[PDB]
Amino acid sequence: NSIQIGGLFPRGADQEYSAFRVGMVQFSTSEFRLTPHIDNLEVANSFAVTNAFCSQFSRGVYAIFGFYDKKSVNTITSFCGTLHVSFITPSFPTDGTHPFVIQMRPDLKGALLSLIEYYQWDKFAYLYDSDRGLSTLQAVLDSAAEKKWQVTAINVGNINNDKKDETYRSLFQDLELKKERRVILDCERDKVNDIVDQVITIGKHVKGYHYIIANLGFTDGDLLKIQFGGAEVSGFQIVDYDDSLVSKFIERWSTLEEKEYPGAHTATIKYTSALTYDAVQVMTEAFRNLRKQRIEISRRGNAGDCLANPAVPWGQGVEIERALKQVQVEGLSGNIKFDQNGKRINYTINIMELKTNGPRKIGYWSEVDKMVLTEDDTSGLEQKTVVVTT
Amino acid sequence: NSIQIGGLFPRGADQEYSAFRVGMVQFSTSEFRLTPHIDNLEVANSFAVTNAFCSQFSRGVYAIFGFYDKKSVNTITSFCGTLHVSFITPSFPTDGTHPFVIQMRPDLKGALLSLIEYYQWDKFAYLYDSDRGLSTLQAVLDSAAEKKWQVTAINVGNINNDKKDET
Repeated sequence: NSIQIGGLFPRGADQEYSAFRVGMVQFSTSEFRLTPHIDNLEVANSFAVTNAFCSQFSRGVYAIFGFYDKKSVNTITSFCGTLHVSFITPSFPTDGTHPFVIQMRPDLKGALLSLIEYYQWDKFAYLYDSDRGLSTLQAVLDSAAEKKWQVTAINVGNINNDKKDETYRSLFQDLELKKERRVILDCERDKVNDIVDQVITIGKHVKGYHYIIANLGFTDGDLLKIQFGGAEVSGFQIVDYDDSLVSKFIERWSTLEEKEYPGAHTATIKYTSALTYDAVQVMTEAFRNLRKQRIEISRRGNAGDCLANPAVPWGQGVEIERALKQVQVEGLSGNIKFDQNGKRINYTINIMELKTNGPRKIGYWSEVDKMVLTEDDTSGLEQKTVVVTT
Repeated sequence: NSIQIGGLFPRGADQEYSAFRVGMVQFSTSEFRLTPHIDNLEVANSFAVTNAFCSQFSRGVYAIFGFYDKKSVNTITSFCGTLHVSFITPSFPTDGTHPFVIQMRPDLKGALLSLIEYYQWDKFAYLYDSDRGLSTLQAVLDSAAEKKWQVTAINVGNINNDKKDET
């Protein structure tokens, strides 16, 4: 049975869409083959979002995949929470527990506040992009009064792209008015690598400085350019390349055509592309279970206009939302378990540190099974020569 | 000439709507009398906003008055910035300089940061509601590193109304 699904994709993020098409190849079963309505449109303009939304709402699709802006999130949480259509995303999670919102990105503030407690920091700069919301900023400031932290938080998303060369030299000198050796960046991998090149411009990546990157794409940045710079860089990576299940994907991912699938032939991969491929695994296993539960949802465009006043939706999507939240499958991000609100649970975030040989895992964080350093390399039992400083 | 205008009003804010009707009495000229399309709807649900918006967009009104949530602001700035219809509000001002957005509330962070410099504070708590955006929080924190201020900022909008006595 051909299943019409949503196909929202921002323009230029086609590597994720390439990873979406791999999931359409990998997870196409003989029982059903999903029908994407692919719309390569802008994500910041909610007018552009809603017109692509209501057209796919006129299609009567059963699950919509896409990204969202912090502008377009209050559009999607309003419509999908009302029009009873489940939405799947790898974007940054919503604060409000909105129904019909499934989201592939695990929360990072629990690992992040645990990481500062590991490094035992007391005063540190916090550069953040405003574009992914300010919840992690709200996360660190509530612990800042609690753990007595003098956080120096400065937004960096306000800088226009035309003169983002002089402003950083003004910015880091203002950081050197207080001489911060402890910087937590929070940006997209473009705006990460922009500010990284600004650190290399001012040269303050020597030993003594410390840098924490606050996205899942620790491997997605330019690791080599400050691999040997001197400062200590520690971050979070969800895409554990050490796993054979991940490696056999990369054995298939890197051998793809780069011209047909842009961004595929590289051995690395964005975590957003990884969560896009994992989302197809969840969406297939859902309709593999709906075909087993035999809840027939055969809709034409009875949904139609989204301007129906009032629009009363077909309530079988509620159980579709439930059976999506009943999915517990493994993936590239480990185990994928959901709550009743669409947030991910029973996951594991791998703490990575940039070393001389490259990135390096020191341990892992999970939600209640919290940050455990992992070590072995000798398996203990040695003499342990006690370093006596004097 | 009867001029059709927008009539968005959140429910329970009818004292403002009462003050709107006083202006409809006070400022009705003999040249023209404005035609409100009054919609007493929820402001947090952008689906409820857009349906009242597109109905008044189906009216072809020339200027829309209302309030907005921090949820519904990215709806109005998207549509009115594209559909070329000017919007008038007393709500908290938008960060982005969006066209077709007229807003009656003057900015307060310039007076507020000047007030702290008057009282000459160095460390102070900052309790804030998240509902009007976080721009004033961004305003004080950019001056906090600048003027060496140890601001203790704690959101208070996260507390539910059922147990807002123990928290």
